[PDB]
Amino acid sequence: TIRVAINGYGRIGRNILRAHYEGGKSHDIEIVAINDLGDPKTNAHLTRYDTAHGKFPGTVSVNGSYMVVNGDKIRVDANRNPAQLPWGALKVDVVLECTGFFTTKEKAGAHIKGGAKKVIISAPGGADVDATVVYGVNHGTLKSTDTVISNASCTTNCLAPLVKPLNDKLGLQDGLMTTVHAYTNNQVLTDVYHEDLRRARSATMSMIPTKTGAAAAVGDVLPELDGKLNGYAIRVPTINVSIVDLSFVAKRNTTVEEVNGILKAASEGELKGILDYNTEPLVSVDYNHDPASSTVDASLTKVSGRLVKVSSWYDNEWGFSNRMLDTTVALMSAA
Amino acid sequence: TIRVAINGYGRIGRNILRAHYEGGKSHDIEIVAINDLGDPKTNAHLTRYDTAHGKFPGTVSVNGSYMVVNGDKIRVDANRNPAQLPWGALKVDVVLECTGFFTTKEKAGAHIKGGAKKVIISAPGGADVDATVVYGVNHGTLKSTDTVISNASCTTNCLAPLVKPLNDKLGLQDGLMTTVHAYTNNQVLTDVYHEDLRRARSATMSMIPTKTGAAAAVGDVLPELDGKLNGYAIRVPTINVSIVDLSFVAKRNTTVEEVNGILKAASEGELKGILDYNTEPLVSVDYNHDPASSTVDASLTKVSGRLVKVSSWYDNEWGFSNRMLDTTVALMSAA
Amino acid sequence: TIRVAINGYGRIGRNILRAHYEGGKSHDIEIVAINDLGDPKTNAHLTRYDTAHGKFPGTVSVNGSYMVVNGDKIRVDANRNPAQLPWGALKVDVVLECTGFFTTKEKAGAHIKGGAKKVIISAPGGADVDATVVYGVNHGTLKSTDTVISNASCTTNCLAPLVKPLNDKLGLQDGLMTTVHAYTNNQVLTDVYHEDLRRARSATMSMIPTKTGAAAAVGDVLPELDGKLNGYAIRVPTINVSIVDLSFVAKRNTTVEEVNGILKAASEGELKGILDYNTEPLVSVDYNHDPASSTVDASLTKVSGRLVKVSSWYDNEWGFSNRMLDTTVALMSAA
Amino acid sequence: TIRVAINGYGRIGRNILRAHYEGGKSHDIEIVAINDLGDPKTNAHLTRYDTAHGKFPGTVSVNGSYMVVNGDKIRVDANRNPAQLPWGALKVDVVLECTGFFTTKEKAGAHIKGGAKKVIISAPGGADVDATVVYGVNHGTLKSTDTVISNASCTTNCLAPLVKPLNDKLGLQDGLMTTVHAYTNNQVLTDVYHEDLRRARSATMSMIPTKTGAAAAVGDVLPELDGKLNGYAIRVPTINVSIVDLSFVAKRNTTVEEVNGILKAASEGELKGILDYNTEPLVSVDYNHDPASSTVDASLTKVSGRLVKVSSWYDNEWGFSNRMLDTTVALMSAA
Ligand SMILES: [K+]
Ligand SMILES: [K+]
Ligand SMILES: [K+]
Ligand SMILES: [K+]
Repeated sequence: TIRVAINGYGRIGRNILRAHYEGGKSHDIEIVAINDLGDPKTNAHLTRYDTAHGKFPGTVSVNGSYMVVNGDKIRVDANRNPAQLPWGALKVDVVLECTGFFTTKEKAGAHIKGGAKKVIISAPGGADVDATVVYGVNHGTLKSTDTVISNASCTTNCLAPLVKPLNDKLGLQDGLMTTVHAYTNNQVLTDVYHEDLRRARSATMSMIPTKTGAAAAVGDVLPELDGKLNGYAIRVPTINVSIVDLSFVAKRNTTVEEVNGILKAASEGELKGILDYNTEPLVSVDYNHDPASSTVDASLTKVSGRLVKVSSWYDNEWGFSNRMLDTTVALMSAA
Repeated sequence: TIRVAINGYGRIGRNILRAHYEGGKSHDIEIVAINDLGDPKTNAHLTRYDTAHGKFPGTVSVNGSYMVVNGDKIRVDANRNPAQLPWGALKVDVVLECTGFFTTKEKAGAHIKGGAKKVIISAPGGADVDATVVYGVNHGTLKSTDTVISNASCTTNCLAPLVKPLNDKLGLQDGLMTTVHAYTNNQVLTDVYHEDLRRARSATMSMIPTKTGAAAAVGDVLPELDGKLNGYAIRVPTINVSIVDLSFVAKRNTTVEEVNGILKAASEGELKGILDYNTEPLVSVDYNHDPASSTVDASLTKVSGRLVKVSSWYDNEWGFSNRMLDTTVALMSAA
Repeated sequence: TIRVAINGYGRIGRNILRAHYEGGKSHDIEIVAINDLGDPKTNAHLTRYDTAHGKFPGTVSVNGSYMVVNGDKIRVDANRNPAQLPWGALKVDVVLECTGFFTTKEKAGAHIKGGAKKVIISAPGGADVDATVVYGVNHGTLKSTDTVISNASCTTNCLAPLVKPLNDKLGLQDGLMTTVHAYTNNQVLTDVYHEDLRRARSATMSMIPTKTGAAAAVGDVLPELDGKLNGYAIRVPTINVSIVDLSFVAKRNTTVEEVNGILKAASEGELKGILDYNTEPLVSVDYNHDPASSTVDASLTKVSGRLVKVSSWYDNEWGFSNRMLDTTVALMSAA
Repeated sequence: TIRVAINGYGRIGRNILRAHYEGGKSHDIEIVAINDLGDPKTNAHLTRYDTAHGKFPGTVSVNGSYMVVNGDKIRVDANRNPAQLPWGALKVDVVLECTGFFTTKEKAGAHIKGGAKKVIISAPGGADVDATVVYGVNHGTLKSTDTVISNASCTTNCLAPLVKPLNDKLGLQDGLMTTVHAYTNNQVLTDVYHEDLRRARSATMSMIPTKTGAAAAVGDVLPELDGKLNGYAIRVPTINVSIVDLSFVAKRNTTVEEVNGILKAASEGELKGILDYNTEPLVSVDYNHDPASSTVDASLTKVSGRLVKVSSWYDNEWGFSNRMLDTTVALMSAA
């Protein structure tokens, strides 16, 4: 069994915990501790009830210094400095680092002082991390000696599984992405100070362009495409679920039928359970609580010369939460 | 002075009337009559007050068989058959056909039997129309012999002013558009029967892919690009304002600086007052009630090899409304 | 077993069918036929997928002249005239009349000429109906001779279970209700002609006062309160779930503790399964897909002298849907 | 001239500045300084453009240590501790305290150490404040010796002008209020930690009950009604504009016509420019940017016995912003 602790019990941390229990604990992982500065009773209530993901089907109680989930006792801690946390005493294998304040190997190193063996950052990492992984695409690069890695971003986890089979079988010369994306808690209800002058504007009333590193990051996970992809995001008024719209130049002449056929074979083979393929006339809400990293909408595929457009749906919370569990097992199983 | 009547006083007709009066009657036009089947007191109320476009800054009174706007008496009629309308007796030069029921020349010709000289359809027309016009791009195609024309669509009026200068000064091999678009009254509040199984789903809770012919229609306006463009729409939860996202393959090597430079020059020259150019960090609500057909957002332009992305904002109601007035003048001035 | 047909397969009809199957067919009822003018493949699609109520957990197939739900074959018809429908040949006991076009006994009686035994209208009925029922409150008024009845409205089914115990155990002199209510498809996305000048305005951007007869209608269900209640609705930007806010004058001195105690006792006794009682800090989305007619929010109760405020949550679609099944059984069991 | 400084240039502070300039500087006030910790260029941009209130009609520049509005140079400061601000050197008469961190006379006293003469808190104050004022209702209580006062809340400023003429002419025994209220930046986009377990829930998807002190606070401004009013708020998915729904027991028998007549005479007399009276079929958006404290919607008035319901619209940002200017003049003019 792999012993995990969660640092930061915000949305990402809660959704990782719910994905573990709702899926019947199918990974050989036990969550043994959570560190968060909030009231444990408040954090238990937000585990039981959610707007986007509905009611948790199991049981949650607070009992002394523990939160008890489906009978499992999870130790609740509250310290700002990971060097002071009892990770060694609790025999923690992997800390899932979910606060956003420890995104370099230098900073995530504090968990190592606390006594944990390894760390997975739930976000893009600095240049000093040991690896950046999209599960299903490059988790094979991991080594038993890696100690701090990044699980990339929600958007990179949708785009990379799309790009890999297309580059392998057809060839991608250049590509430009737009992600039409749900709002997040980094945004605002009504206009107020923000570091990003566009995100300072009401998220509920507008389409809001914003930067994304996801297209450039595909170069970290597929080095053969470094520098060949770029793009941006448009934040729109929905609570959850997003879509990648990828336009690319193919290395040879092709058709809608060939492009869709490549993606379909990949969803049934090397990328089964990560990349899905759909032909039904669905809308974004139908993908809420869908655990896939990427689902191709086959009806939207277009080809004009060597210019191709493909589109893929993703639950930007739930896909990524499930992959954090997969990457945990891969990291601890690496030779 | 050109005497104008409006057939159909829904959102399109009311917005044309409001654009005429709010802009200070800048066009040498008088609106002399409106035909509509609804209660004139309800239609006056919806002229005074709107959610998207706010309160009309002038005055509106009902007085017998007239609606009086800023002192001008406008005759109100109610007849389903255009051949029976008194266009001849009221000396109507141009009918703006806004009902959606008369979109071919064979059907719209009924207005001419009623006594009008010319008809402009506020939508894409049938294969039998005399012309399809995007004002600023191809209004010079118009002839004094033309009697029934189309003003194209809101999306075609955003896209064609972008592609004209880019094709002229650089060259377009192939292109694919996504328009991220505000919902309209063809959609639904909560799921219910619809001819389109995606538009049958709540407009307020999802991103909803749907077809549009606007990219292909650029071929009617710019014959040199016929067959080289295609695209689709994604409907999202906003009440008004949309964005065109165009990905295209250039005919030679280029840069972000050159692409933006071509667009800025066109905005200051031949397309002044139709294509605008913006470098500020704005969001969709800032373009509400902006009368431009197309505003390039210069900060969003990307280039990867010969693959280029350009993005342009449009008020999908107000830009089109103002162009209907411009096209009226062009039709009556044509040699 | 009671054989049931549904006339009108809009949101009301689909939600009745879904309540029957999702609850495990708890009522001794079989749905044998549906009459509707729309394409059966579209109606099957909208059964499988909904925005407000999510994905149907079972299976739906179209197969000739049948829609097959969890293996049960349901005959699909399409005829505007109920007298021409084969209710006699299919041995239909009760027709649930859900089109909105047959709300008097004189009109709904056409189903009986078609061969059905009984009709229940899914809305307030005309002055000629045999009864108006809020299940749990007055279903004991029903007689074996009754043939066409009304199930009242969604709002009346929330209000009447509150006022019955309060009048019985304390006494109500006078009362005034505001229901703060989710939008419906009678409203609009952006302003356009409507018979009601307030509902002509965008539902997504405003609070919109509108009339309702639901408070006065309590007099049909509880004759002792006839003339003592009135009220109105405020429509707000949510897709589903509403709240009744009732202010009333008690017939004697009282306290918050006594008022809440009366309601809690009723929820555990005579109104069990119809009126619920909640003390948790929840919000409207938590009551989506809750089948209760009325849930008292105990934390909100206020008393100032003899003036009392009580507030109650209701899923305006799902509570009513489940009550239609309860009322079907009561009608066929009446002595 | 009264010399004013603004402490906190959030929404309340910006809207006070805009109300001064947009109204043509009709009060004899000059804004001489702003203290805020943000980038002055960002704060200037948010003065030029707003989602709810649209574009500022004037000019705004940043020039060294000043923000220049319509030609007026306003000194920009940035210090957390008001004791260290140069209010004395700048000869400040009144600080408009808009941060939410100085809501007691004890804390607001730091501005007095800085050298300012007086302070008005833009919010409910602690028990130690010299006065709590609703302009038009009780500004007559102010004395030349008062140094720290409260302008009450947005909701108290709507409710008090409603209650005063009704209590004066008819008599109010007891009253209970519900305010159906726009969301604010204290709330969240998607569920996240909050001190209030209901405000921790997405503001865009739900009706959210929450506490309000506004009804009890009417007792501070009209001591004859202390203890006779109570109520709560329901936050709903709109960006701005709210409504007070007041239910009360009148001291004698009355009618709809009498109640409306009392309110109409008050809007034309003692409360002119503070309480307005409307008979048109309007919705919340039509009241955006309306400077009144309270506008009675006469069509909504109901009477059942001695039980009365009256409803009043308020722009919860703009009404209050304009009253802050009125209260400033009253405070400095007091004998
Ligand atoms: K934020
Ligand atoms: K529709
Ligand atoms: K409608
Ligand atoms: K907040």
